[PDB]
Amino acid sequence: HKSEVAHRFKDLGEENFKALVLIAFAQYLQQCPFEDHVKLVNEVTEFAKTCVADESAENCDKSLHTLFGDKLCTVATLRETYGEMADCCAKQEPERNECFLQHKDDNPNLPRLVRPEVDVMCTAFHDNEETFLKKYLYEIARRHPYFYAPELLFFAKRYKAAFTECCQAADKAACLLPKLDELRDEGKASSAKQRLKCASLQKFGERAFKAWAVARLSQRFPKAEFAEVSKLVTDLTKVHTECCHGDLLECADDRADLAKYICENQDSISSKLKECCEKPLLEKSHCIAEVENDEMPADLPSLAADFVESKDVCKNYAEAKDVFLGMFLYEYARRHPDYSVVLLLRLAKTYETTLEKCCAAADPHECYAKVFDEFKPLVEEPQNLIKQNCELFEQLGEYKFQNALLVRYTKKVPQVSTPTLVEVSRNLGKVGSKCCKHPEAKRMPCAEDYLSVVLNQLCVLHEKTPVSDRVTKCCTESLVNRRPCFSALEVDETYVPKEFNAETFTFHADICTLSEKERQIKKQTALVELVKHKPKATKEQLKAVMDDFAAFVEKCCFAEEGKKLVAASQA
Ligand SMILES: CO/N=C(\C(=O)N[C@@H]1C(=O)N2C(C(=O)O)=C(CSc3nc(=O)c(=O)[nH]n3C)CS[C@H]12)c1csc(N)n1
Ligand SMILES: CCCCCCCCCCCCCC(=O)O
Ligand SMILES: CCCCCCCCCCCCCC(=O)O
Repeated sequence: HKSEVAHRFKDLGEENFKALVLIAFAQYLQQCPFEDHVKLVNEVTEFAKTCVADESAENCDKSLHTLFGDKLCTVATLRETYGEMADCCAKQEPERNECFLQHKDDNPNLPRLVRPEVDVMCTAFHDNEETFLKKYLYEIARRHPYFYAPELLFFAKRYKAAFTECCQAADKAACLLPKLDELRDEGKASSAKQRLKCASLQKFGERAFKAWAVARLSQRFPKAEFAEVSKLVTDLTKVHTECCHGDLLECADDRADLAKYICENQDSISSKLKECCEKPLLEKSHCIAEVENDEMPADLPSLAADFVESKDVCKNYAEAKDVFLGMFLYEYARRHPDYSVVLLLRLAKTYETTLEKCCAAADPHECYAKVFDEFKPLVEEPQNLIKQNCELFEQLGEYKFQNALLVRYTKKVPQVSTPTLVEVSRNLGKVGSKCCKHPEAKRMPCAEDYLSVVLNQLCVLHEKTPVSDRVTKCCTESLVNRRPCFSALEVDETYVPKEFNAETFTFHADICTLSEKERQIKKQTALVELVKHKPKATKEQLKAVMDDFAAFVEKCCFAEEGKKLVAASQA
C-alpha cells in the first residue's frame, strides 16, 4: 500500500495498534522503563493518525521496518544502555533489523515479578485500567522478546475479564487467585513451548518438524486430503521458521495469510472452523491453532491394503520415500486422534525402518507382511502407563500421588538434587490431575503436551548442572525416545546411601504457620532425603515413617519428640 502504517492502523484499530506497538518496542528495548515506552507509543500512534488522514504525508510511504528502525535509533540512551545495538543504526534497513534481532536477549536478568495483594490490584485496576493492562504487556514482552505479540494481547484481555469479575465479588481473593495462577501458568507454558519448538527446529532439522506437522494436522483435519494437509504443512513450516527468527512483521503476515487460506477452504479442511473464521483478523490464527479435532469420515478402510498387502509398496516407496511415509503418517494420524504425536512418529519410524530392510531383502512382501504387529507393543506402552498412573492417582490424592512419584524417582535416580526432584515430581503430579480427568480419547495427547514441557525444564537445569549420567543420556536422545527412556529408568542398585544428617531431618514449629504449599514442599524435601538415606527401605516401612510424621507434626503444634522419631525410624 501507499502508507503501510496507515493500513495497519485501520485494520487493527487504535487500541490494538497501541498495544502491539508497546510490545514491539518492549521486546527490543528491554531495559527502558515503562514511562519511556508509553511516550514512544503515543508518538508512533500520533504519527500513524497523520498517515490515516493523508497517506501522502511525510514519511508515511516508508516501510514499517524503516519507521520502526528509525524510531529505535532515536532513543538517547541507546548507546549507553544497549551498546552494540547502537552500532546497528549505522546499517541500511535490510541489515539494520537483522542486527537488531541478533541483540534480542532471550534470557534477560530481570527480577521476578511479585504478585501484589488482591486489594492493591483491584484498586489499581479501577484507578487506571489502561496502564494496568499495559504494564502487564510491558513486563512480559521485555522478558520474552520472541513471544507472539497478538497472543500477548489475548492474555491481557483475559486478565481484564478476571479483574472485572472478581473485584466485584464477595470474596475477591477466592475468585481472582485461581484465575491468576491459571493465566500465569498458561503464559509461562506458552513461551516455554515456543522456545522448545524453535530449538528443536534448528537441531533436528526441517524434516522432523514436517513429520510432526503432518501427524498433528492430520489429527486436526482428518477429512482433508493428503494434498491439502501437505500444503498446510509446507505453509506451517514456513510460518514457524520465520516466527522463530524474531521478525514480528514477517511472522504475523505469514500467520495472517495462512489463516486467510484456511478460512477460504473450510470445505477442504475442517468443519469446526466456523467460529474461528468469524472472529476478527487479529484472533484468526490463534483461534485456528487451538481448534477442536474434526470427526473422521468413519468410512476409512484399513491401512494394510495400501501399505502392507499391495505389490507396489516398495515401488511407491522408492519413488518418494518421505511422501510415502508422509502418506502413511497422514492415514495413521487421521484414524487415531487418541494417540500422541510422538507415538504416531514412533510407528512411522518403525514402518520406515521395516521398508528399508524389507525392500532390499529376498522376498519383500513376506518381510513386511507382519509390520503392523510391531506397532501393537509401541501403542500399549503409553496406554498401560496412563492406566497404571491414573489408577494410582485415583486411589491417592494429588499430594499423595506426588509423594508416590517422589519415592519412585528418588530410588531410580538419587543423584539429582533434592529441590529438582521435588519440583519435577510436583509438576508431574499436576499432569496426572489434569489429564486423568479427561476421557481416554484425550488422555495421551494431554499427557504429551504437559510432559514435554516438564521433561525439558528438568534438563534445562540438568544441562547447566549435570549430576546424573542416565538423565543426560536420554535428554540427548531423540525427541520421540525422550519420554520412553524416562519411563524405562530403573532403580540405581549401585548407589551408596547418603550420610545421615541430623540437621536435614530436624524440624521446627515454624512450619505450622507456613502456607500449605510451603508445608508440603518442606515435607516433600525431607521425604527425598529419607529415600537417599535408605533406598532399600520397603514401602511398608516408609509408610510407617510418614504416618508417624503426620502425627508428630499434629502433636507438636518439639525437638524432644523429634529425637524419638528419628531413632525409631532409623531402626
Ligand atoms: C505487571 O505487574 N504488576 C501488577 C500486576 O498486575 N501483576 C499481576 C500478577 O500478580 N501477575 C502475574 C501472576 O499471576 O503472578 C504475572 C505472572 S505471568 C508471567 N510471569 C513471568 O515471570 C514470565 O516469565 N511469564 N509470565 C507469563 C504477571 S503480572 C500479573 C500490579 C498490579 S497492582 C501493582 N502495584 N502492580
Ligand atoms: C508431505 C510431508 C512429508 C514430511 C516428511 C514425513 C517423513 C516421516 C518420517 C517418519 C519418521 C520421522 C522420525 C523423526 O523425524 O523424528
Ligand atoms: C501456532 C503457530 C501457527 C499459527 C497458525 C495456525 C494455522 C493452523 C494450525 C492448525 C493447528 C496446528 C496446531 C499444532 O500443530 O500444534
